[PDB]
Amino acid sequence: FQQGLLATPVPAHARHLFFTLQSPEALPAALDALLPQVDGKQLLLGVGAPLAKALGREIPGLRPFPLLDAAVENPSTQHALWLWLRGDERGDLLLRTQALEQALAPALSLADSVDGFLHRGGYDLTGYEDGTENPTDEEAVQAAIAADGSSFAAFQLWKHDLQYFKSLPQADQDNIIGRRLSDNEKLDDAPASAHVKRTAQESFEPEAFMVRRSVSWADQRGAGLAFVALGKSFEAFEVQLRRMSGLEDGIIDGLYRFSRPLTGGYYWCPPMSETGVDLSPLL
Amino acid sequence: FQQGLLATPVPAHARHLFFTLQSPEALPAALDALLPQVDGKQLLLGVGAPLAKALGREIPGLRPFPLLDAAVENPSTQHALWLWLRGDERGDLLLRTQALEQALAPALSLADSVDGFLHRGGYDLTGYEDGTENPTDEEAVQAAIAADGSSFAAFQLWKHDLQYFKSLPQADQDNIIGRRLSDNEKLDDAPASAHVKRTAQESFEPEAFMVRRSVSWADQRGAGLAFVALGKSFEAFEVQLRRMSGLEDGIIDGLYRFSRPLTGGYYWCPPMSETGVDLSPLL
Amino acid sequence: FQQGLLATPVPAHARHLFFTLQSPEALPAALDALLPQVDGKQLLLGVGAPLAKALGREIPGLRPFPLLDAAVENPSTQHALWLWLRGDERGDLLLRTQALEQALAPALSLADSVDGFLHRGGYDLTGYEDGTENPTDEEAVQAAIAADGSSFAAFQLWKHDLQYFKSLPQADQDNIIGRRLSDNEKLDDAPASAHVKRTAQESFEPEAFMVRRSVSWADQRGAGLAFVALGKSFEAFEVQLRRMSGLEDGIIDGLYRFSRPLTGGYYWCPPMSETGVDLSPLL
Amino acid sequence: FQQGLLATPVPAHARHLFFTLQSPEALPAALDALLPQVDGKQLLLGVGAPLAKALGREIPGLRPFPLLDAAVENPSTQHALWLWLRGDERGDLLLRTQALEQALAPALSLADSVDGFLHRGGYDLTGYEDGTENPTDEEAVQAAIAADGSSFAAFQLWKHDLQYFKSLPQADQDNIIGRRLSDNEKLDDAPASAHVKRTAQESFEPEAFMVRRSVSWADQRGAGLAFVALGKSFEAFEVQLRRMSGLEDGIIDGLYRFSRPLTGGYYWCPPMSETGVDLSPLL
Ligand code: HEM
Ligand code: HEM
Ligand code: HEM
Ligand code: HEM
Repeated sequence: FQQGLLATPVPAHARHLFFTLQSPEALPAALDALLPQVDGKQLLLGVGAPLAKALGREIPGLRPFPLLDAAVENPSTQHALWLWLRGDERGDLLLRTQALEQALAPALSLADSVDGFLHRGGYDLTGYEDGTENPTDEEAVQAAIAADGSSFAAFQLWKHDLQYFKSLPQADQDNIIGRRLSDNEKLDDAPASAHVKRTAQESFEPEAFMVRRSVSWADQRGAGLAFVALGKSFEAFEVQLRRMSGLEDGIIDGLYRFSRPLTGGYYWCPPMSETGVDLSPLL
Repeated sequence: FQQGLLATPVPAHARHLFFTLQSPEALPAALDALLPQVDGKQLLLGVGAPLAKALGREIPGLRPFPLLDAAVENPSTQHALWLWLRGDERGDLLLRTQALEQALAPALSLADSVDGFLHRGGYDLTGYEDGTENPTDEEAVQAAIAADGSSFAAFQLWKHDLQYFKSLPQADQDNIIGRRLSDNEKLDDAPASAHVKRTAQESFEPEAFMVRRSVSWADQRGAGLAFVALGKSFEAFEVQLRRMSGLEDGIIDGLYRFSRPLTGGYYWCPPMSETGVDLSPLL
Repeated sequence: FQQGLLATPVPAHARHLFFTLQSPEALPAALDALLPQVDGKQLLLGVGAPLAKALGREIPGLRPFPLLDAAVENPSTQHALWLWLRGDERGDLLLRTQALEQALAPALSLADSVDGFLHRGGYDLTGYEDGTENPTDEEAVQAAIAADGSSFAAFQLWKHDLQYFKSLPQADQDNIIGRRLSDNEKLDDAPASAHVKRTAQESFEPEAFMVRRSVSWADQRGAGLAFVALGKSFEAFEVQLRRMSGLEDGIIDGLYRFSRPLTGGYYWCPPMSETGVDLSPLL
Repeated sequence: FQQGLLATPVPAHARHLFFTLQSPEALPAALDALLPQVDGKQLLLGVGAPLAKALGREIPGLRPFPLLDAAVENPSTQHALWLWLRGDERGDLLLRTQALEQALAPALSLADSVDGFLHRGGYDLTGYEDGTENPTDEEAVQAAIAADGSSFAAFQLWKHDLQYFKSLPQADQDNIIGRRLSDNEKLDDAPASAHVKRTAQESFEPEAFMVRRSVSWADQRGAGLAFVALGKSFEAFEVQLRRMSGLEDGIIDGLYRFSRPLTGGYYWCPPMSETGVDLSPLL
């Protein structure tokens, strides 16, 4: 089985941590201290491509975050290790992060972190509902979980310009998203650049279905959406990001008019075994 | 012809600005206010790959910062426009940044900025001399300036861990860089991982000579080196970075033990016409 | 008559906003848009001493945060207006801050804000339960609410050093607080510097009882406690603060070993009428 | 005998450090590492009132930064120790800051830091010349240095609103400062609220002369003026600050329209001996 990547009572808070491998000499000491804490429910783990190449192994399906030569900027800030903390107590995530940061401190240094929260029941700070057309029970498992229970997650930290977006007329805001804010109805007559029209999961030659487990965030860098896209492989995420960037037809997604990603990373989520997390292909 | 990006009377302070193209409709209005201010001496301009693709043009040799599938992390955060301010008055550069930011307001939003300074007469906060094996005048013009007067500049914001690096014995510090700090003399018996052994400009299939116009920086993100590599094209910088990343010999550069890059970008510096900067291949 | 300063089921999140009066000419336009939003439950209001001086009025019992010439540092950063936002959704409070800053735009500018949350059910990030010896029910109206529904609130933003505190032995942590962490029982044999020994509400003349409604916080300034002390006037808070600073017996509270306040302010919470909040003593 | 607080060629860069006394037991070991480095030229020393109270000593003339019950906000953020770094190399001050906090670490913790610079030859970021009517030559020693080598310095970190100030008509800007920007001539017909009208050194009951050694600053907190007022006592600064706040006549200084202080502190600068700094009244 995988990790608790699909539990439908999604916690009110999240904490994403990203680590750089600085000293591979003390890496075994850090992993022996880390793996017994990964239960897949409150602490989830993803392995990056630099961590695979550092250990000489190559996990099937894993590769760095792609480089898209487009008119919009999708930065590739690939890290070695990704920790995903989920809980209802915002203080509990903070206290463990200080424990985890000290736990891996010889081998891994903290490169970036995001204090996430679930706005209302699941919304982006812009007011639009996030997760409407997300698949549900078992439809998630076909889309997000691989044959062996591993999953492949794409991470992007999007920074919103909430002041500029909320200053536009509602009719123009709706043409940017592709759905009406008042009742969450798809705008059939929206421009081709509308977000829902760009990412229509049924509008690809494989039904590029993914599971989105994003949360909202806010700190000194501003505020936006911590986008997390799970897939049985990275192709569902990548073909959509290429269409959003105008690399398929020349039409760029409307989200880039008010929001831009600061971070980009691909991570392999190993399966959950009976002794713990299954990092056997990597050790 | 060329810009004054090589004048060895180097100013004491620098400011690097990076912009994202958010509304291409107002782009001509922004270019009209910017180009008359770019004299190549106190204000330099660099065009990014997304800016060319946004205009449907194709500059030969221009492409985004590469994506290296290596054991160390070299991020690619390519932006549309790069502005390089150089001056002796740190406050003057600050006031000009707010002026530039308002003049490009609707079309380009400020994505990243770096407050740089020339440490001592040219050293890295670690104390080592920076620019020792840099080519000099006339010897530079063939190595750093392209055939048509334009240059291809690579930018990386490196973040030092001065506390850890300066906590190591003086012998280990010298083996990481490859030179003795006391007199800046190459250690021929250093390990193959030494930075100077990795970056020996004569040990490539062309003598990959570049011009390094780097400055030190310090703000809330920490402190380090704002690396700037000029070249007649990007091959010199790329073959160097691949060897440092262990993509050529499997030996990783020792810089990654204490320093890591946060950003990465390729930029095309257009030649100076006599109207000003020559953006003819872009119109 | 009072605001909802005493409701026991404390919401999971809070936001404290502090404003400086920049343009008193636009104050009438700002107050008419702000006062109908103060219900005392989800938005609470406190008036600072500078706001009284700006209107030439004199509120009985109101004054700036005191100046303690002590061996410890208690800052006095008194502001004009204090807005206290309470809610269960961390995202809603953030969006209302952007709404509140604009409605008060020309007259009042944001001087400081705090993103607060109730750790567990009411605990300090150090793990100790906060609010054990708070008064119960009507005893809080006797101690925190003045004659006319109004209250006098003291605000301090304390910054913890959780790394240092958690490294001490458990008995040293217990001797600093004055309670044992394992069962939350008072250490009668604790040193005179233990926090509970310093602020024992019955050990003063007269009995300095207050109601504390503090929440935990964490951002780029660190993490700590947003201390809020409610009293029928400021004498209870001040006499306790003076004993903690050693101005009564020479013994400094043990909290200053790992925590220090960053801000300090006295505010007058006006009574709640059936038309709204009563600013008649201020017009 | 005095420190170099009056040298006319003021260095291009400054760095102000402020420390909180956390463990007074390790204070001797910290002072033993600090006093041999205080030469009064590149590293200057100011002692705060809390440091005197912690040692049970009492310096004549020293007291905490006052608390002014006015309509404007002047914070009192007194600290135990003030270190003033001056130099022409911005990077040298950065490295000494890490070295200093390392040496004073167990006893004193860093409470605040400012990265200052001298804009032009002595201007405020608004463009007005700063330091015109500072006394010169022999007149500074009678105004800034007491009967012994000691001076008494007041520090305030003012945060400017450069965007708002430069949007005002030039005559409104001139009426706020009280001097014309075109030639730096006093406007005798300016309103009584003009800054130069409030602080006219010869319009007090003694000719309240002080020596101002302020620099400009700019970081994440914004930008403004790091105000440093030197006097043989705090009486010159205090009576002026009280007039600017409208506590003497009711007229508030025009600086508060666009600028506000973030910090406030009084510091005693000990006399300089030929063995070091003389802290004998402190032992
Ligand atoms: C700031 C960034 C983003 C925001 C605010 C955002 C928000 C939304 C919203 C409001 C919807 C409509 C409601 C729903 O169907 O869930 C939606 C749909 C969707 N989004 Fe985005 N999203 C963002 C980034 C992305 C990215 C980077 C991708 C993929 C690379 C993506 C993929 C999708 C998909 C597949 C749908 C399904 C809609 C459908 O098929 O009907 N989103 N998003
Ligand atoms: C933390 C980042 C860096 C530090 C601290 C650093 C510092 C140094 C130092 C001290 C030297 C020896 C003296 C000198 O040439 O100035 C050197 C050599 C050199 N470095 Fe770097 N550098 C950094 C990044 C880079 C990168 C990323 C590249 C190329 C991709 C580069 C290219 C070179 C070259 C071409 C030399 C020539 C040395 C020779 O040919 O003997 N530098 N570096
Ligand atoms: C970082 C700052 C502070 C922390 C972490 C803290 C924490 C605590 C804790 C854990 C207790 C024991 C449990 C309880 O009675 O709630 C306590 C007691 C108390 N504290 Fe604090 N406190 C802080 C600041 C203050 C300040 C500044 C004051 C007053 C000026 C204060 C007033 C009190 C009072 C009145 C009690 C009553 C305890 C008794 O009567 O037994 N607290 N505090
Ligand atoms: C953001 C804060 C401040 C700014 C931008 C500022 C700027 C100026 C300027 C441009 C002048 C005219 C030329 C000069 O004397 O330098 C001046 C005059 C003066 N300033 Fe300020 N000042 C500030 C704060 C203060 C404060 C708080 C005090 C005293 C408590 C003070 C003391 C004085 C005095 C005594 C003069 C007399 C000059 C004369 O009589 O010719 N300054 N100020």
